Amino acid sequence: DTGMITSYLGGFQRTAGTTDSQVFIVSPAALDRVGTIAKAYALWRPKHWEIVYLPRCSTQTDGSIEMGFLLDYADSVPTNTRTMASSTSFTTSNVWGGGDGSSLLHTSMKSMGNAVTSALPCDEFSNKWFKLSWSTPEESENAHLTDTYVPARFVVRSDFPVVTADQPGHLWLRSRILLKGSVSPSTNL
Amino acid sequence: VSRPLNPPAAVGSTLKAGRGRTAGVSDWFDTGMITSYLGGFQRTAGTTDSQVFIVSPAALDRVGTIAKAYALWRPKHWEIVYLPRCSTQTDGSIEMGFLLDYADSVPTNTRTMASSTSFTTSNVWGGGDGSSLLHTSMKSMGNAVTSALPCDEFSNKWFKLSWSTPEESENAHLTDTYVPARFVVRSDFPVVTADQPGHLWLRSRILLKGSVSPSTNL
Amino acid sequence: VSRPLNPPAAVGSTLKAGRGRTAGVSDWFDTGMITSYLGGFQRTAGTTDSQVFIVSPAALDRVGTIAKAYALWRPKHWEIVYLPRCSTQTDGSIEMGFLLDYADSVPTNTRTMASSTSFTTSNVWGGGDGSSLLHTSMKSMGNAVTSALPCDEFSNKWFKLSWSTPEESENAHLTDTYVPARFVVRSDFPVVTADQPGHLWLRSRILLKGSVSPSTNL
Amino acid sequence: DTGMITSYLGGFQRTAGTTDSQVFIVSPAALDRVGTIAKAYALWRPKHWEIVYLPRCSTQTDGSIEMGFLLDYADSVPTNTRTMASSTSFTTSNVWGGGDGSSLLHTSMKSMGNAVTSALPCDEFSNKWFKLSWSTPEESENAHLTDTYVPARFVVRSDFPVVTADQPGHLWLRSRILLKGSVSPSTNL
Amino acid sequence: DTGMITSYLGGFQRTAGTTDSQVFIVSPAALDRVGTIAKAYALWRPKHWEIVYLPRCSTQTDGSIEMGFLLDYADSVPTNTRTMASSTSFTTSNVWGGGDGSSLLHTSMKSMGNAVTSALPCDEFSNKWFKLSWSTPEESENAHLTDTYVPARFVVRSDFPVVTADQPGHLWLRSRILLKGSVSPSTNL
Ligand SMILES: [Ca+2]
Ligand SMILES: [Ca+2]
Ligand SMILES: [Ca+2]
Ligand SMILES: [Ca+2]
Ligand SMILES: [Ca+2]
Repeated sequence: DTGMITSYLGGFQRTAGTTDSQVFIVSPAALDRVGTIAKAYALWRPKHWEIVYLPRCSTQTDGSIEMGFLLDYADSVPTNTRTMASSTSFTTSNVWGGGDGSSLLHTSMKSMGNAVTSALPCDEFSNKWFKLSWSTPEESENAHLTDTYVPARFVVRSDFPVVTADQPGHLWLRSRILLKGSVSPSTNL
Repeated sequence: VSRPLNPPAAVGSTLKAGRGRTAGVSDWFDTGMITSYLGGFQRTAGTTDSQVFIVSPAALDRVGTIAKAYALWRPKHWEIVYLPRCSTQTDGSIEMGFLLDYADSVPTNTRTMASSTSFTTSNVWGGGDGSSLLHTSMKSMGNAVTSALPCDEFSNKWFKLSWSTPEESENAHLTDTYVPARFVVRSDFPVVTADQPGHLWLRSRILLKGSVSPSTNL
Repeated sequence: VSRPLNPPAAVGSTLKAGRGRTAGVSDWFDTGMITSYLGGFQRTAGTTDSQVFIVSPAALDRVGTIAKAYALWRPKHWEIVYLPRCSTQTDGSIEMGFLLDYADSVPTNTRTMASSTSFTTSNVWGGGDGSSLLHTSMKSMGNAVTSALPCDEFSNKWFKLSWSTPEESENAHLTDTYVPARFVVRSDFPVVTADQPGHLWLRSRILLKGSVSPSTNL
Repeated sequence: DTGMITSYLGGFQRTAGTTDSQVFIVSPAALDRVGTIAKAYALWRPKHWEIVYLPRCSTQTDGSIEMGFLLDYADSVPTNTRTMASSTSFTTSNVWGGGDGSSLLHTSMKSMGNAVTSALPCDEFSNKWFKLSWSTPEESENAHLTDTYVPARFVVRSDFPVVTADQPGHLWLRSRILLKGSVSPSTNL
Repeated sequence: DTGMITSYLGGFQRTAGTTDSQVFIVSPAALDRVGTIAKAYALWRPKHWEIVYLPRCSTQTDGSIEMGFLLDYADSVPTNTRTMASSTSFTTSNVWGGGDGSSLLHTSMKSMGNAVTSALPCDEFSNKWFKLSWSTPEESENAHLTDTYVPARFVVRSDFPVVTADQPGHLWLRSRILLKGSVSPSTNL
């Protein structure tokens, strides 16, 4: 058991003229510390996987951010807000809100207050062991196949198109996972 | 007489859906024991001929659209009941069973069919008592002809709701990852003229979990 | 030791579905007070510009597919709440209201909009208190900016669930027979650059009645 | 439940190439008895799967044997001692020893003495059922897909590349599995 | 806590010089798996660090192996049997034996039989934390300084100077350590 670990997931990017839509595969692979530790193991299971958004913009900034999870790799990614609002653990807030979530990064408290978070319901995987993968899914790979080793996908969206591109905030991950099975990091793919 | 005003720099909010329902629909749902029409028992001329029914919520007509609002599902009970509707002068019998591996081949004779999971057979005009099992939660009894999928093997699994049918090009091993099982019905008596001596009713119960936009659900 | 046998001439049954459910789904359904996303408040450059939302279960994303399993429906409550998400330096206001006759024209100015049913207006950064109304059954209070359709006019009517959008060629009088009403949102302040200062949330409750196969439901 | 059963897995083959390692798929398919019995069932679960190495050579034979498991079909096969050592249930020993393991073939006790064994940690599959397959994984089959019906792969390699090919010992398997669901043997693929 | 982990330490190399002894620094740095895992932490503490020697040669091989630990970086490395015998956890045995130790690689039991092992007495570090280092001690570095971040040195030597260099056996490490404090792997030096 790794315990709760905080990882920088990436920034919240807003490209001009189009509504942003970043998709993150739920895997330790890319995480600075977790990714490294995980490489020495063959299997893993998510116990807690919650993303907390922290703003870095001015209160004058317009727009909101929308977050949620997709549990079937075959399901398509939401293109509008109404659709996004039906996803798992949907959360939305002004692009400048969420500052109260700061403490969640070094604590284990439950998201509360004006915190902007979205947590993957991990009860779904309490009996499964996923094989740790370090490669990106092929374009040609059948969705049903990918779904077998991808717990879920995390989606981040912008509610409306901006004139000028910017990065309103940061996406942080609080995760706790179980690692099992011995393998050489170099042979772990 | 006078009230203070101190507007914020901006106004907004933070939405986090999830009481246990998203967008007005529960995030978890149990259908309970329900009864619906599966299909008719069709008799034809080829011996190889058999009917195959994939275990999926898509088989439920009304329940189907409801399931479309969920991401995962699990079979808690899936039992087929055969109801005869023919003269007792009708020859032949019916054979039913389940195939748990999408890779396994479909039985083409009685000897082989008899080895399928929850196999059961009967003369085509038998099983009349089964009609009392419909719409009730009673347990099989009388000459009732039934076949129930042992759902204990899925008690830890969560299948993703898939709405498209498996292609030909699809590797059986892959199809097997999202298809709990296949139900097979066979006639041991090839007939000259096609007919339908009885019907197949489904007594099932499934769990639906995880919110998702119906239109994005594939 | 010996049991008598006296087979019938034929065997069969009589099925009559209808406990209060057909094919495993109730024949009547009440959603209760639910909350879902309607759309964003979009500001543009034309003055005539206004957004129109047709009152229909199709507006509910998850509830939509469920409704597809029913033939009739009735609005018991349909109220829109405006939630601001912008700087308090944002100029302009928002105007909302309902049109009860599909034939009536859409308002193009404030004077006219003000006469719509359940009309309400406010500066675009006002209505912050409305966020507490979401997911709850509380009643409007605080600076909450809301507009509720007086559903008492439909308490005897049963609308047929229609899934296709009204055509152009369709006579307004005809469209009016299956569209309870239209909700209109207008900006009084034309802007240089399009933006979205706030959002529109829907607090509703509808009744669904009558069993029907989802695929045949149009 | 089959109970414990001893099966001849094959011989330990030493050759001239370096990246020469034998790989066995964890499945009842090829087993003399277990294979026949399993044919009548649709699903299976490994409760115990342990390989015991037994010598058949002179005490003058140099070199050692290395065994271990790969839990992800996508992981690559170790090519040197350093990385083989990181496989699951890794074990190693000189090529002519391991006699204390012979009794493990009719007993059910645990590996002790100089016995050379490698036991797959089956607690990983305690909650799932695999569909019995009798065909060999296609060449073109996506590793991720093969992984779905292959519990694990067992790997055996030499550290001492030899001049003349030989067979220093035998690989014995003592397993115990659960079978579930009936199916006609001739239908079982 | 990493739990017990098996790592390939290297081979037992015999050469022509007499004062020829292999020296290993007690650290996770070079270990295949432990090294990767440790990279994500800033501090560590050895809970168990034991080396097991395993043969790979003919029973005709003459000579013996000697292993032990040096707890002070300033102490000199033994050059003969008499003084090697005084090292910490000293152990010795002929070069072709030690087979009873193979099971210690997947077990957690204690050295018994003809097993050849040397376990560092870790009760010495039960109250301290070492800062994980990944660089090799400078040549010019004062021994006293190096001693501050090196728990101990493990020494292996032959008593039988050979004519032709060879490798009679392998050196295996089974360790268990505690890691504490987070740090970015790429930042960890
Ligand atoms: Ca892997
Ligand atoms: Ca789906
Ligand atoms: Ca209709
Ligand atoms: Ca099979
Ligand atoms: Ca360091």
